[PDB]
Amino acid sequence: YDSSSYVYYYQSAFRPPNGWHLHGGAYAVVNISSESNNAGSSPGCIV
Amino acid sequence: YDSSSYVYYYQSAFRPPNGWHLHGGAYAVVNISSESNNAGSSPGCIVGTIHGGRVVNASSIAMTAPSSGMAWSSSQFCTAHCNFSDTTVFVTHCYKYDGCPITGMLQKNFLRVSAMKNGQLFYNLTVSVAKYPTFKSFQCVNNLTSVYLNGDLVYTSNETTDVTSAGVYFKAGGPITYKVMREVKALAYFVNGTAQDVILCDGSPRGLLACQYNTGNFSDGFYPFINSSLVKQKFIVYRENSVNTTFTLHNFTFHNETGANPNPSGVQNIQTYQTQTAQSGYYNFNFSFLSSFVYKESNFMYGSYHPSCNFRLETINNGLWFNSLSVSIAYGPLQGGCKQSVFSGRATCCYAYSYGGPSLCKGVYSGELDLNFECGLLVYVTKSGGSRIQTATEPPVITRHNYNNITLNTCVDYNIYGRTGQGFITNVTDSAVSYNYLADAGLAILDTSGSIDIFVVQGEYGLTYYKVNPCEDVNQQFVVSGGKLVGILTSRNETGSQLLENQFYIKITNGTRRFRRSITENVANCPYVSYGKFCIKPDGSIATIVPKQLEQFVAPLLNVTENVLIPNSFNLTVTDEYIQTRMDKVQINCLQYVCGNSLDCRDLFQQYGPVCDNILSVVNSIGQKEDMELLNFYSSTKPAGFNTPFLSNVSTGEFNISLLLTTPSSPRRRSFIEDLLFTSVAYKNCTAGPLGFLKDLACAREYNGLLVLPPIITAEMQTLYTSSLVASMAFGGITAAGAIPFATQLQARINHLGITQSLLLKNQEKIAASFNKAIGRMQEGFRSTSLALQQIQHVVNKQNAILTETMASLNKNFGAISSLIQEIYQQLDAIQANAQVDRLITGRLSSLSVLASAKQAEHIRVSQQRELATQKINECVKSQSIRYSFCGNGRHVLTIPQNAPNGIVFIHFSYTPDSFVNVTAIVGFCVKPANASQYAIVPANGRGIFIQVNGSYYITARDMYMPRAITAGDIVTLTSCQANYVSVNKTVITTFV
Ligand SMILES: *[C@@H]1O[C@H](CO)[C@@H](O[C@@H]2O[C@H](CO)[C@@H](O[C@@H]3O[C@H](CO)[C@@H](O)[C@H](O)[C@H]3NC(C)=O)[C@H](O)[C@H]2NC(C)=O)[C@H](O)[C@H]1NC(C)=O
Ligand SMILES: *[C@@H]1O[C@H](CO)[C@@H](O[C@@H]2O[C@H](CO)[C@@H](O[C@@H]3O[C@H](CO)[C@@H](O)[C@H](O)[C@H]3NC(C)=O)[C@H](O)[C@H]2NC(C)=O)[C@H](O)[C@H]1NC(C)=O
Ligand SMILES: *[C@@H]1O[C@H](CO)[C@@H](O[C@@H]2O[C@H](CO)[C@@H](O)[C@H](O)[C@H]2NC(C)=O)[C@H](O)[C@H]1NC(C)=O
Ligand SMILES: *[C@@H]1O[C@H](CO)[C@@H](O[C@@H]2O[C@H](CO)[C@@H](O)[C@H](O)[C@H]2NC(C)=O)[C@H](O)[C@H]1NC(C)=O
Ligand SMILES: *[C@@H]1O[C@H](CO)[C@@H](O[C@@H]2O[C@H](CO)[C@@H](O)[C@H](O)[C@H]2NC(C)=O)[C@H](O)[C@H]1NC(C)=O
Ligand SMILES: *[C@@H]1O[C@H](CO)[C@@H](O[C@@H]2O[C@H](CO)[C@@H](O)[C@H](O)[C@H]2NC(C)=O)[C@H](O)[C@H]1NC(C)=O
Ligand SMILES: *[C@@H]1O[C@H](CO)[C@@H](O[C@@H]2O[C@H](CO)[C@@H](O)[C@H](O)[C@H]2NC(C)=O)[C@H](O)[C@H]1NC(C)=O
Ligand SMILES: *[C@@H]1O[C@H](CO)[C@@H](O)[C@H](O)[C@H]1NC(C)=O
Ligand SMILES: *[C@@H]1O[C@H](CO)[C@@H](O)[C@H](O)[C@H]1NC(C)=O
Ligand SMILES: *[C@@H]1O[C@H](CO)[C@@H](O)[C@H](O)[C@H]1NC(C)=O
Ligand SMILES: *[C@@H]1O[C@H](CO)[C@@H](O)[C@H](O)[C@H]1NC(C)=O
Ligand SMILES: *[C@@H]1O[C@H](CO)[C@@H](O)[C@H](O)[C@H]1NC(C)=O
Ligand SMILES: *[C@@H]1O[C@H](CO)[C@@H](O)[C@H](O)[C@H]1NC(C)=O
Ligand SMILES: *[C@@H]1O[C@H](CO)[C@@H](O)[C@H](O)[C@H]1NC(C)=O
Ligand SMILES: *[C@@H]1O[C@H](CO)[C@@H](O)[C@H](O)[C@H]1NC(C)=O
Ligand SMILES: *[C@@H]1O[C@H](CO)[C@@H](O)[C@H](O)[C@H]1NC(C)=O
Ligand SMILES: *[C@@H]1O[C@H](CO)[C@@H](O)[C@H](O)[C@H]1NC(C)=O
Ligand SMILES: *[C@@H]1O[C@H](CO)[C@@H](O)[C@H](O)[C@H]1NC(C)=O
Ligand SMILES: *[C@@H]1O[C@H](CO)[C@@H](O)[C@H](O)[C@H]1NC(C)=O
Ligand SMILES: *[C@@H]1O[C@H](CO)[C@@H](O)[C@H](O)[C@H]1NC(C)=O
Ligand SMILES: *[C@@H]1O[C@H](CO)[C@@H](O)[C@H](O)[C@H]1NC(C)=O
Repeated sequence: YDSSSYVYYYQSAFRPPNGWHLHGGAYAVVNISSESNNAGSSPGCIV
Repeated sequence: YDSSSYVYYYQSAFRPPNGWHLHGGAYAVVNISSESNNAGSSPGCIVGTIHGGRVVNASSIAMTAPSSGMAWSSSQFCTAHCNFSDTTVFVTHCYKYDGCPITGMLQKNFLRVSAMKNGQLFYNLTVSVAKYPTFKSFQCVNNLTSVYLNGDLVYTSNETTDVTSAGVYFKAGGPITYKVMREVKALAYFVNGTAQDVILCDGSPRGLLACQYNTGNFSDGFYPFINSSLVKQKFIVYRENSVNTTFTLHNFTFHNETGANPNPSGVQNIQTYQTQTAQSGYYNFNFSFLSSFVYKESNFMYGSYHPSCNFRLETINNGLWFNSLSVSIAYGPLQGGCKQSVFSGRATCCYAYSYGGPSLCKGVYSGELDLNFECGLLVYVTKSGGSRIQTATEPPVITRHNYNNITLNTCVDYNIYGRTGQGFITNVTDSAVSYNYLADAGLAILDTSGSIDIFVVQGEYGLTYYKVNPCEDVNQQFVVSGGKLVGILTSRNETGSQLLENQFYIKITNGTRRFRRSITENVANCPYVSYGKFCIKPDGSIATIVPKQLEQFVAPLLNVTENVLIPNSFNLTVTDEYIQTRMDKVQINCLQYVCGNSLDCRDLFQQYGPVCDNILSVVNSIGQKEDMELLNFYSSTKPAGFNTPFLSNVSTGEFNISLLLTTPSSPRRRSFIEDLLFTSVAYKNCTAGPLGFLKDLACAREYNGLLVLPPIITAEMQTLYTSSLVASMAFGGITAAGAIPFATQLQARINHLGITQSLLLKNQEKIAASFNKAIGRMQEGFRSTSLALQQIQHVVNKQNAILTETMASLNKNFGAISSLIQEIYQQLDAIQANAQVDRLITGRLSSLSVLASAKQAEHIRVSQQRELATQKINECVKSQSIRYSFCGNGRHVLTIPQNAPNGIVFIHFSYTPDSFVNVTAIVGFCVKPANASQYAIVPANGRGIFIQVNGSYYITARDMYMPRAITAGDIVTLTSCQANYVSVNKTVITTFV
C-alpha cells in the first residue's frame, strides 16, 4: 500500500474480515517529489 | 390436566383454535400433600360453616380432586375456601335446610362465590350448576390476588396479597390434594377449546423442544437446540495504554453557569461557554442537565440535528467507541441553531435542550436575522467514528495487573473490548508471529455479525494472538425418529457410549437404567432416520447400514475353447417404485382471505388492484396447463374401453394372482395391495354434517378462501383406469376360449428372452413355482421393508405441508400491534391505523405469493413425473422391450400397475437366475468338403453361441439352457479359419431332404 499512486491509511484500529470494504479519505497523489540523505558531517543524526 | 406434576389454569374464558399455544403462569408443583375425610360425627357437612383451615404462607395454593368425581350434592362437598390477609373467598352450594335464603333442594340450582371482609359481605354472583358440572380444582394465586374455581376467573380485586390459609369441608369422596407452586412457562395442546395436556419448560429433554420450537406432535428427523447455563470464571481484557498505567477513567463535569448575553446577528458570533476534549483511554460524562430541561424533538427547522449520531445525549455513558470526541455547551437561538450550525458550523451534530428563557434572542439564518426568538442551551458534539477511546461508567477493576493470567481451553464468559460473548480461547500466536498476521495497528479483528475472531494482548515478553471460538454446545442436535425422542447427538463426551461419524452420541434413560450399550446389527434398508452410515430405530438403539446388491451375468463372451456357465432354471425378483402423476388444483380468493367478515377493510383494499391479478393469473395458468394435458395423458393410455370388472375369481391355471386384483365384497373398487397402501395415509355439504378427522379441513379452507376444483377426469373414472389397463394386459391377445386369462400371456412373454414362442408341457410348472415364490416374497415385502411406502409417505406429507402453513400464517402478525383487524380501529387513532393495516395486508399478500410460487414448482415436478409415467406405461406394460434394466433391475418380463394416493404404483418383475450348469463351449467351425473348397461357420447374431454335448453339437440361447440342432439359417460363411476352431471333416449344417 506504499506505491507511487496512493498512500494507505488504516481506518481506526479495528479490521473488518476477509473481503472488500469501502472507505473515504485522503488517498490520492499529486506532485510526487523525492529527497535523500539529509545529514551533515556527523556520523549520525542527533536525537 | 389434573395430574401429579402440574395444575391447569385456563387463560380467561376464550379459546384459541385446534393447535398448540403458549402462556405464562403458575403451573408447576412443589410439596404435594394429601388429605382425606374432613368430617365429624355428622352424616354430612353442614353448609355455610367457614372453619377448617390449614396455615400455608406461600405464593399460591391449589386444592385438586380426583378426576371428575365430587358432585355438588349432600354428603359430598362443602365450602372449600381460601383466605387472604383480611378478605376471604368461599364457594357454597347452599341448598335449603333452614339456613340461607335460597330455598331450593334439587339440582339445577346455583352457587355462591362470594368475598367477605371482617364484618360484611359483598360481590354475590350466582353461577349455575350448569357450566360447572363437577368440582375439579380450586386455586388461589398471588399476583392480581385472583381466585379460580376450576378453570376461569370468579373474583379479582386490587391488592397483591399472598395466601395465608385454606381448607375444605366434605363428608366423603376422593382424597383431596393440597399443593403449592411456582410460576413457569408452559404450552398446552387443546382441541375444541378444552385442555388435554401441557408441556412444561422444566429443563427436561422432552420439554426443550416444545418450549423452543412452539410445537408438539413433531415431524421426524433432526432438531437443534440450546440450554444456556454459565456461572464460571469470567475475564475482562481492557484497552491497554502505552506502558505503566493504572486504568483510571477521567470525570468530565458540566454545570449551568451565570452565562453572558445572547448572541448578536452572526452565526460565528455564538460562543461556546465551555469546552472539553477526549485524548486517550476511558471517559464518562456527568450530565446533570435533566433538571427541568425538556428535550426538543427534531423537525423541519428547529430542534436537534441528531442524524449522523444515532445516540441520544443521556446514553453516551454506555459502551461506545469513538475516535475523537469533544463536547461543548453554547447558548444560541432555537429555530436555526443546529440546522445552520452543522452545515456552516463547527460540529458534526448538535442537540437542542430548552427551558424557560426570555424571548429576546437574535436568530441566525440568511435573510431572517431581524427577529426575536427563544434561547435554549444547545450542546455540541464532534463525533468521528472509530476505535480509540471508549466510554464507560464503572471504574475498571484491573488495578495494577498486567495481563499474565487468563484462562485457556475452558468454557468461560468473556468481556473483551466492550463486546460480551461466551466461548473459550485458544493460543494461535505460533502461526501468527509470522505471516504479518496483523498490521502495525494491533487490535481485534471483527468477523461478520460483530463478534471477535482474533484479538491481541500486550505485557509479556512478546505480544501474542488469541482466537475466540464458541463453547461445546453451540450446535447440539437430538434425533427424533417416527413419533418420539430418541437421544441427544452432541459434540461433547459425557461418557458417551457410542461414536457416530464425526459426532458423539448419548442416549436418554427410559425407565430402567439398562439398554445403553450393545453390538451393532447389519440392516439391509431402513426408512426411519438415516445419518451417515448409521441408522436409528424408534426403539432407541442404532444399527449400521450396508446396502445389498444382486448378481448379474453377461457371461458368454468366448475366445479359445473353455466351458461356460449359462442358466437352466430361473427365478423372479420383484421390485416396486412410485411415480406421482396428479395434482390438486387450487383457487385463491384473495379478497376474502386478506380481510375478515367486516364492513370495512375493503375500501382500504380497493387500491391494491393489480396484485390480486398477479396472484390470480399464475394459479389460473397452472390450472389450465395441468387440466389440458391431464386429459391428454388419459386419452393416450386408456386402451380400448374393456369395461369389465375382472374381479379375481376368474380361474387361472396355477398363478395365485387374486391377492393382487380386486375383490367382490368391497364398498369401493379396491384391491388388497393398494388398500394396504391407503391405510398408511369432492361432494360435501359444508353447512352441516362432518365426515372425518382430516377430510373436514375443507370447511376450514373454504371459509378462508382456499378452495379446490375437480379434475377433468371425474371421480369414479380413475378407479376403472387401472382395471381396464390390467384387463388390456391380460385379455389382449387370445379370443377367450381355453382357460387362458393370465397364464398364456406370461409364458408367451417369458420365452422372448430365448428364441421361441408359447411352448407347452416343458417350462410350465417351473414358472408356476417361481412366480408363486415371487408373489410370496412380494406379500412379505410391503409391510416392513419396501421402496414405494416411504415415497408415499414423503409425497403425502409434503402435499399436506404446503397448504397447512398458509393457513397458520394468519395469527402470525407482521410488524404491527395485533393479528386480527377488527380491533385495530377500536384501540387507536384513525389516520395512524392505516400504516399498520397496510403493513399487515402487504404481509398477507406476500404469503399468498409464496403459496403460488410453491404450487408452480410442484406443478413442474408433477409434469416431469407424468411424462415419465406415460413413457413407462407405453413401454413397460404393453410392450416388453429389450432395454436392459430400464424398469426393475434386469431384463424385465412384465409389469402390473395399481392405484395409489394421487399416483400409480408399479410392480416390476425382473429376471435374475442363479442356478447354473457346467457345459463345454466352442466358438466356430471350419469344415473342409470333398473335392476343392473351404469355408467356416460362425454363429449369427441373436441366436447365441454354440456348445457340444457328448459327441453331437448344438446351438443355444444366451440366457436359457435349451439345446437344439443347428439349422441352415444360423450360420456365417467365411473363407478363413485360424486354428481356433474344431474343424470337423463332415458337414454339420443338418439340412433336410
Ligand atoms: C441557565 O443559564 C442561563 C444562562 O446563564 C440562565 O438564563 C439567564 O437568566 C437571566 C435571568 O433571567 C437573564 O438575565 C436577564 O437577561 C435579560 C435579557 O433578556 C436582561 O434584560 C436582564 O437585565 C437580565 N437580568 C439581570 C442582568 O439581572 C439572562 O439573560 C439569561 N441568559 C440567557 C437567556 O442566555 C438560566 O436562568 C439558567 N437556568 C438555571 C440556573 O436553572
Ligand atoms: C501462548 O503461546 C506463546 C508462544 O509460545 C507463549 O509465549 C511464550 O512464553 C514463554 C514463557 O513466558 C516465553 O519463553 C521465554 O522466552 C524468553 C526469551 O526467548 C526466555 O529468556 C525465557 O527463558 C523463556 N521462558 C521459559 C523457557 O520458561 C516465550 O518466549 C513466549 N513466546 C512468545 C512471546 O512468542 C504464551 O505464554 C502462550 N500463552 C499462555 C497463556 O501460556
Ligand atoms: C381464614 O379466614 C377465616 C374467615 O374469616 C378466619 O375465620 C375467622 O377467624 C376470626 C379470628 O381468627 C374469628 O373471629 C371469626 O369468627 C372467624 N370467621 C368465622 C366465619 O367464624 C380465619 O381466622 C382465617 N385464618 C387465619 C389463620 O387467620
Ligand atoms: C349478598 O347476599 C346477602 C344475603 O345474606 C346479603 O345480606 C343481607 O344484607 C343486608 C344489608 O347488610 C341485610 O339487611 C340483610 O339482612 C342480609 N341478609 C341476610 C342476613 O339474610 C348481602 O347484602 C349481599 N351483598 C350485596 C348485595 O352486596
Ligand atoms: C398429538 O399429541 C397428543 C398427545 O397429547 C396425542 O394424543 C394421544 O393420542 C393417543 C392415540 O390413541 C391416545 O392414546 C392418547 O390418550 C392421547 N393423549 C391425550 C392426552 O389425549 C394426539 O393423538 C396427537 N395427534 C396427532 C399425532 O395427530
Ligand atoms: C373434538 O370434536 C370432534 C368433533 O366431534 C371430535 O371428533 C370425534 O371423535 C370421535 C372419537 O370418539 C369420533 O367417533 C367422531 O367421529 C369424531 N367426529 C367427527 C370426525 O366429526 C373430537 O373427539 C373432539 N375432541 C375431544 C373430545 O377431545
Ligand atoms: C394351452 O393348451 C394346452 C392344451 O390344452 C394346455 O395344457 C393343459 O394344461 C393343464 C394344466 O397343466 C393340464 O391339466 C392339461 O392336461 C393340459 N392339456 C393337454 C396336455 O392336452 C395349456 O395349459 C394351455 N395354456 C394355457 C392355458 O396357458
Ligand atoms: C512540487 O514539486 C516541486 C519539485 O518536484 C517542489 O519544488 C514544489 O515545492 C512542490 N510543490 C508543492 C509541494 O506544493
Ligand atoms: C409440606 O408438606 C408437609 C407434609 O406433611 C406439610 O406438613 C408442610 O406444612 C408443607 N409445607 C408447606 C405447604 O409449606
Ligand atoms: C407464615 O406461616 C408459617 C408457617 O409455619 C410461619 O412460620 C410464619 O411465621 C408465617 N408468617 C407470617 C404469619 O407472617
Ligand atoms: C406474578 O407475580 C410476580 C411476583 O414477584 C410478579 O413479579 C409478576 O409480574 C406477576 N406476573 C404478572 C402480573 O403477570
Ligand atoms: C385498591 O382499590 C380499593 C378499591 O376501593 C381501594 O379501597 C384501595 O385503597 C386500593 N389500594 C391502593 C390504592 O393501594
Ligand atoms: C441442558 O442444560 C440443563 C442445565 O443443567 C440440563 O439439566 C439439561 O439436561 C441439558 N439438556 C441436555 C443435556 O439435553
Ligand atoms: C473520578 O475519577 C477517579 C479517577 O481519576 C475515580 O477514582 C472516581 O471514581 C471518579 N468519580 C466518579 C466515577 O464518580
Ligand atoms: C455529577 O456531579 C454532581 C455534582 O454535585 C454530583 O452530585 C453527582 O453525583 C455527579 N454524578 C455522577 C458522578 O454520576
Ligand atoms: C470419550 O470418553 C470415553 C470415556 O468413557 C473414552 O473411552 C473415549 O475414548 C472418549 N472418546 C474420544 C476420546 O474420542
Ligand atoms: C432359484 O430357483 C431354484 C429352483 O427353481 C430354487 O431352488 C432357488 O431357491 C431359487 N433361488 C432364489 C429364489 O433366490
Ligand atoms: C365371481 O364373482 C362374480 C361377482 O358377482 C359372480 O357373478 C361370479 O359368479 C363369480 N364366479 C364364480 C362363483 O365362479
Ligand atoms: C391365494 O392366496 C391367498 C392368501 O391367503 C389365499 O387365501 C388363497 O386361497 C390363495 N388362492 C389360491 C391358492 O388359489
Ligand atoms: C345442505 O345445505 C343446504 C344449504 O341451505 C341446506 O338447505 C340443506 O338442508 C343441507 N342438506 C343436508 C343438511 O342434508
Ligand atoms: C466345470 O467342471 C470342470 C471339471 O469338472 C471344472 O474344472 C470347472 O471349474 C467347472 N466349472 C465351474 C465350476 O464353473
